[PDB]
Amino acid sequence: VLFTRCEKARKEKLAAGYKPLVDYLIDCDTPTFLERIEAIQEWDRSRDDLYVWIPILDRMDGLLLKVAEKYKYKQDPKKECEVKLVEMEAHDVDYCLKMLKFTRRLLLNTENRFVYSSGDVLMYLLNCPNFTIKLAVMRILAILGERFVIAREAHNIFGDHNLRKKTLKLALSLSSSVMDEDGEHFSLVDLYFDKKKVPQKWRKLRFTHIKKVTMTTQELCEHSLQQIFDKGMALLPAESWFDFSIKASVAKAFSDDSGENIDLRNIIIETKLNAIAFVNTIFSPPQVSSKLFELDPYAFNSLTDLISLSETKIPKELRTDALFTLECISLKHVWCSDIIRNLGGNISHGLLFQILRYIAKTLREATDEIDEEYNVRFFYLISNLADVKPLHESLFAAGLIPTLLEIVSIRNCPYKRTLASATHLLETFIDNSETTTEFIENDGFTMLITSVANEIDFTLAHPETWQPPKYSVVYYSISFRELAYIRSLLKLVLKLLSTDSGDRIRNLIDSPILVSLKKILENKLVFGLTLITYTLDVVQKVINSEPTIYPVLVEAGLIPYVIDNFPKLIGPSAELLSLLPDVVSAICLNPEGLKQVKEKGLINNLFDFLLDADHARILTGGDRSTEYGTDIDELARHYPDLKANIVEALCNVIRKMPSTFRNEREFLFTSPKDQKYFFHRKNEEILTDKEEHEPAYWELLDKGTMLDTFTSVLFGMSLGNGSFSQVPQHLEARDFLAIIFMENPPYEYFTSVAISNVTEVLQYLDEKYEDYAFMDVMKVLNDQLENLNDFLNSPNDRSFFLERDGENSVRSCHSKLCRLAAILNIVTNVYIDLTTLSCKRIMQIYSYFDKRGFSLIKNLKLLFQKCALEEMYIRQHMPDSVITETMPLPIVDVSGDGPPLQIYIDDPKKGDQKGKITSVKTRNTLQMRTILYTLQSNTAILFRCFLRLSHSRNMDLEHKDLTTEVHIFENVVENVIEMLKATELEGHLPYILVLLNFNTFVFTIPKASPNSTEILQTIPAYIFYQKGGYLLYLHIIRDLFTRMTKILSSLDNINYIDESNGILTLSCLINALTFYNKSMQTETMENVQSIGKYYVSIDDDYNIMKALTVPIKVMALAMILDLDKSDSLFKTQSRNVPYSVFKQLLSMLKNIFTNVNIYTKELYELHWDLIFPPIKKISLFEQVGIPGDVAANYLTDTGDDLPADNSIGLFSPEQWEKYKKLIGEDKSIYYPQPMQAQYYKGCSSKELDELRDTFFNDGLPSRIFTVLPFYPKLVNAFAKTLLQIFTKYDEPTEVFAGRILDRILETDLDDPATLSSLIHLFGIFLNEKYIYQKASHLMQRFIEYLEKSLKPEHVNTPWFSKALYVYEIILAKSELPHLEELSKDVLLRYPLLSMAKVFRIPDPMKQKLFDILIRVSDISNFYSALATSRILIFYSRDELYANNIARSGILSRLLKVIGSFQKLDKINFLESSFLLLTRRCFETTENVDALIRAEINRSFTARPLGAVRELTTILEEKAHVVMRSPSQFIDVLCETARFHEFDDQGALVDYSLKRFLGEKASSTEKSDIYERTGIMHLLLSQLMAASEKDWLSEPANSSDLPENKKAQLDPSRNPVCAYMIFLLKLLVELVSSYNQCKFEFLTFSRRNTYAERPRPRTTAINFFLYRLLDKPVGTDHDKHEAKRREVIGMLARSVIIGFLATVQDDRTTKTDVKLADPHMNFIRKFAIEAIIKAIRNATSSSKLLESNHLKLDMWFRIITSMVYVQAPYLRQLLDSNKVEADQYQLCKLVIDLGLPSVITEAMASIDLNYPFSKKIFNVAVEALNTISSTRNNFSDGIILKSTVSR
Repeated sequence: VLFTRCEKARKEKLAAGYKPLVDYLIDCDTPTFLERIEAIQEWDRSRDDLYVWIPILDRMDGLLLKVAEKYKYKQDPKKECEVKLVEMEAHDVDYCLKMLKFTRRLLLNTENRFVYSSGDVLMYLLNCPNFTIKLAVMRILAILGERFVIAREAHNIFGDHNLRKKTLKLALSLSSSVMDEDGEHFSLVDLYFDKKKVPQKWRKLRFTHIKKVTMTTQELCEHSLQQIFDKGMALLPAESWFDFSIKASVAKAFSDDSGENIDLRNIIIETKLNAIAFVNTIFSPPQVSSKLFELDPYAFNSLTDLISLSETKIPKELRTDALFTLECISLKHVWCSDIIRNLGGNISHGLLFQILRYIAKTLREATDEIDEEYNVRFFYLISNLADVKPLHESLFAAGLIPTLLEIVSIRNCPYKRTLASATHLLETFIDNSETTTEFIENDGFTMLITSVANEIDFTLAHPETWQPPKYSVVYYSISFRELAYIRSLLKLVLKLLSTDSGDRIRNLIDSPILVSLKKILENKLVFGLTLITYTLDVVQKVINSEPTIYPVLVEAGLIPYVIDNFPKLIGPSAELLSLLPDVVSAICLNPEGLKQVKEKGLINNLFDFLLDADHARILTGGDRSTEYGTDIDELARHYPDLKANIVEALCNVIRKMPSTFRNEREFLFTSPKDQKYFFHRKNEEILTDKEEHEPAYWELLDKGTMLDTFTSVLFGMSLGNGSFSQVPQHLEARDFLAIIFMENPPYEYFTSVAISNVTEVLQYLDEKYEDYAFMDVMKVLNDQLENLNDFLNSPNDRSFFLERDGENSVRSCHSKLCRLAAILNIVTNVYIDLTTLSCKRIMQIYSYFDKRGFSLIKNLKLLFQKCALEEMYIRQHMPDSVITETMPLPIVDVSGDGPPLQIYIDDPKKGDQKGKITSVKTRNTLQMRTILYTLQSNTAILFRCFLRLSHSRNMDLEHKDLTTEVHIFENVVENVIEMLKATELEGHLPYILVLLNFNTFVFTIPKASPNSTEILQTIPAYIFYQKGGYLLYLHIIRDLFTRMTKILSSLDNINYIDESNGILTLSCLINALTFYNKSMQTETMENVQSIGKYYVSIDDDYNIMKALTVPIKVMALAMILDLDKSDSLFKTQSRNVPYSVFKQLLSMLKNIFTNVNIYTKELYELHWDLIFPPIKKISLFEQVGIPGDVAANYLTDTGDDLPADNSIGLFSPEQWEKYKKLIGEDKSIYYPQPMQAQYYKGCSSKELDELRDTFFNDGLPSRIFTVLPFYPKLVNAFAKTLLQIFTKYDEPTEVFAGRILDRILETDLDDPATLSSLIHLFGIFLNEKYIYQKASHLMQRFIEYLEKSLKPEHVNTPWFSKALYVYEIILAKSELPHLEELSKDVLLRYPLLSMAKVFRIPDPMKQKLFDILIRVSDISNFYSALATSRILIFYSRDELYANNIARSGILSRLLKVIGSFQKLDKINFLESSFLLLTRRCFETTENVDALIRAEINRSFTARPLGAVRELTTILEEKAHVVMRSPSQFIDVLCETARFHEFDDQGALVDYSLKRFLGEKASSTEKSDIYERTGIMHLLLSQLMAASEKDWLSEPANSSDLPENKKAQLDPSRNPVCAYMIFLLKLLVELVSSYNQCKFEFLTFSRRNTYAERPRPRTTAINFFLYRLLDKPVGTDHDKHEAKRREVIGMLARSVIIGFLATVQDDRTTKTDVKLADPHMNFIRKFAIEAIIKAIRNATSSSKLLESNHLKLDMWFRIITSMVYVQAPYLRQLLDSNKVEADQYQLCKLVIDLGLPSVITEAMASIDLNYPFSKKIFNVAVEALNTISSTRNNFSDGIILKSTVSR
């Protein structure tokens, strides 16, 4: 719970209210408590919350907590012993029943019972044989569950089985209405009716569980409770005893037929009633009726008939016991209508109002026959039963109101309670205007005034009694119950006030109180209080009901006086203080009330409580407050003139508001162990406690508390202005901002909660006038700082605060310090930012620059310096046993101001670990210590924000910034860096390192937006250039890498903060790395322009950033050489640099080359006043005396120069005296003078190039290679600077690679799994190809070993997984599109030379390891397989190489590896490669070589323009066919495109291919038949096993939509089908491409068979014609498989249709092809007929007819695609020429068959009584249309790829 200070504070305030009372209980013994248990009953007055009694609640708990263990009743809802039911001791039962019933009454007399501080024995004591304990607990528990649902459903015991199921079964413990052998039922109407048949067989019980038991008759007469359960568990399983006990109690009641039988009957009845109430609370008719109303629905009318006070006979025990249960169930709508109709809800006579009028009379007599409890209970029940409005009118038709008004006349009776309940029910039912005119005309609108007068007089009839609440505050003095009944009266009257008000107000303009209402005006203690709140409610309603009567009743004299006493009665009433404008504001304009308001000047009277936290708490500190802060603006609309009052009527008080504050408690406290604020050692004692670091007092204090609601209303009103339109004009905020310092403004300003309502309101001036102080605020702010600059100016050594502990030092200033810091952070956050943009604040800021400039920053430097040095210092004095939990800064809410991650204790993952123990040193300080860094570094982020501005701000601004802003930055950079300028390395380490971290963080424009780089301000960079501390760092780094030696677990992959001196070593260092990297990156930074451009009187002309890039780099090169002088790690070992840091170097190494194109002409200077145009000359002109204008005349006349002369026109000789004094003999030095490349001369390549050569002269770029092995693996990416050094050469690394080739066997397995790595980089030397052209000898000088490497079982080379690729480099060269390196020895005027020397990979070499190639098969890795495949595909070159690679077994490896896959990820690349493979793997010479050769006059010809298709425009565009088979391609080219336009004379000038060919059976019936090798016979069987292994399953997918985003979208999800799709695609593709693949399937069978002309083993073909494609399934079990089958219906069509193709190549013309070969022509028809039978199979067995359906469904689609030679995935590979005889020799072919009309009988073969049989043939009709239509002329992810596409 968000127990914000206010909430819990109110909770304690409750204690003061009644803790003094409960002291009675808290301060008494248990026996005394025991005596009081039943001596309390219920309040004489209203209910109360039990929070303050939470202690007494737990007292009762303990009193009755262990008693569960007293008889073991402490039960586990996991141990099935049920804590054996043994009788609880009567007095101990009473000890419990006392508190139970006392707890029962407490609940029933308490309100807001959600505290739950007296539980813990919940399921436990109820486990007792006696119903006394068991039923008392059952009742109180039903009530508890009701309150719990009343809380919309505090223990979470719902997991219990024992009690939960006990109650669930008690819902039908035995039965609701029951039935007996006699016609009677034991009807519910038999509450106490022993006047019916009473079966005696129920002396026993029988309980199966199949474990059946008995308690036979008269056996359950001596065995009682304990013995019953003993023999039960003897007969029963110990776990289950519930129904045994239920029926045993039933029998024990039965055991006799005496009062015990009736008594125990009532007891079990009430148990069941509590169970039913709770069940309906938790269960619903879906469950309730599901349990009973299939058992005994004799409930509704029964209950309607059971009980009635008219039936004043029922022993009220069960009557009431049901009542509340009955009531609870009746609350439901389902049951409401039930008993409503049972009563006959339109009677006025039945029990509906029979009892109503009976009780009405009972009230008139008041003969103590009035059970106030029962009375009020049904009152409120019917209040609840007002639920059903239609039945509300039904009752309105049941003589509703007048039947009720019989009671309204019953007064002067003692039953104020039931009288109050009657008023409440009356208020409840009132909904109708027809009910109004009923009541009004019933004469009910006379008993109103009747009771009015009666009780108004009665008020003074009993001043003697007047016994208000005793133990609670009583504003009034009259007896409680009376004026509570009156509260009900007033509520009813008010709610009636609004409706039908005009006529009735006229009726009772003088109700018997109207003129005597003044009774109430002053009868505060006589007529009660907060009833006057309800009089105000009347007034407001009147102020809206009939304001016209206001002046009329102003004449009554009551209204005018109210204004007279109005100032006095203004007080703490939220309602009033919420409804005040509703009552007052509007009347300000009503003439009568207008004058009445104007008199006395009521505005000031309104506020009065202005300085009263009571009222602030009253108004909720919000909402109502804020709401009111918006509402009371209504009078402002009425009377803006009063605003001056509402302005000053308060400012008299507001302006005093700062003056209000009083001194308050301490904030710092010394340790009650040594009286010290801070721990002085790592091993220091803990001032242990479970307190909270922050003492919450201010907000709790009236000033904070009041100001809460204050700001609430402030933000309500000031919103849109108001008095604030004049308060700034009246009051000055800064003058008023003493509220910002207050008196003791504590540490807990972090509790600055009203800020929004504070700052947001303040923004209105930010909207109106920041300049309404702003710089003034900050000036007085500084003033304060200087005032605080007392122990701010403290020792620079360490924490004197630690030393001075036990003293008032900070205590004195403490609160002010945090006050100030946090308030300023807030000010900055809200206002001070680059977002302001307003020129006015810009100029005011400039005015500040003028008056002080920057000196504040010095105080800031000192403060920050002292800031955490202490904690840093104390940290060593600070118990890490305490830091580990305390960890001041590493605490919740610490998220901003770029935390320069600090030295934490545990993993930062866990962070805050408070709450266990506290310490005064921790407590008062942790609240502070955490704060400090937050207070700071938000300073620094803003400081950096003070840099760019106009560069990006550039709204209306001025020149002032020209000199000052530069002056400011100078007054900034060194000013704070001085803090660290001196700090050396260590001891300073912990503090200064982090300081440096954030320092590097700053100096960078806070620019990331698109995650970009902070833009690394140019200005401060140059202001540090003049500082040159870069070079200081270049010195330090010497220590730093050497500081490795002073340093573990790992190098690169360790994080978090426990302890790492190594981390300490480079912690700060890391930033300098990135800094320097981007330090060279002006491209990543802005681009300032040149000082030479700015200043013409200079030598160093240069763009600032561009020049400064270099000199840092020349010094960096010097440093590089220095470090390498020792070799550092440059050619050394120990892999010290972290892999991460090593990689980092590369960036830090890339920059090495990074260079500005133009030569850099040295770096010059910095000056704030020597700005262009020089202000210095004019400055000295008026320093001698010449005014600016006359002084300017010179520079504007000359510019960028200095006169240094006397007796000029503007510099007249009388200026000689004031110039000679100014003459310093250095006037020429009044301009910047060049800076230098420290330790060097040229801030340019002047030395960097020479030293680069020196590396090359010194061969360093190779010494690195020696140190690569440690972290070289991915550095390949950084082989590009390398590339530039090689462009310059100056050293050969091709020589290095050759030496490695020599060394490449010195690899000597090179740490297997590191062989391939370092050698991958080595081959990456090759990837630096250029020279790769040559070295063929060296290249061969290694390929010789490559041959010798052999590894015939490369499985022995897992590192060869991708040394596959490192070879693949040698592969790419291998043939280098072989072309036999032939010299064309022809007429050419172009080189076309051998750029790369390859020695064309002598063929004998290839076959050798190619034998190994096939002789290695399995090695490792999925992508190694990808490679291997792709290599062999690029290969399979000679096409006899391809032949041999066929039947290579490794094919089988591929098959039963991949197809055996269960779940793979990205085989897609292999799948593309394998499409191309199959194009190559089945590279049928004729069907590829002769294929192209037929396509040649169509490849080059390709239907030319009619024919140029220039060589490079065609030949280089023949790449597809070129690589189809470069060998067979050239062969096909051997006869191609003779080509013309050759320059006659043995000269060639042309490339437009045109004229002639290159110079211009083989197959057989089995050509594409015997090529079949029986692969399918088991290939497709294992393929199906891969596929038919439930290719329909839902994958283990979520996707955020497991089967709707990816099932009807991408059915491939199921991994099983993820490759079945591939199977289909590839198989159909290879079919289409080559005839044999089409023939490859015909003989498939589960077994294996091979016959002449492969005699069709019908298994294959028939199955294809059958389920093979259909794969029928029950239904759309999964959208994955469902959409799968859907797309398959889309696909199988195209699949088979393409199967019907011929070659899908050169002969695609098919212009007049009207036959196939002898073994193909019938293949066209072939197995079809089984489908004709399949069609006929459907025709028979109408369910078989229904079975086929989908086949038929497809059949129409199938037949349409067939005849029309069309499909969804068709013609994307085909030609319209293909369908020239295909369509013909299909349509006319079937015409030859004459088959179609036969299937028409298939329709004739059905009945028209199927839902889709009508629908089914519609598609057929087209198929029917297909019949002659075609021959009538006779007599997305879809992949479609052509052949050349392959």
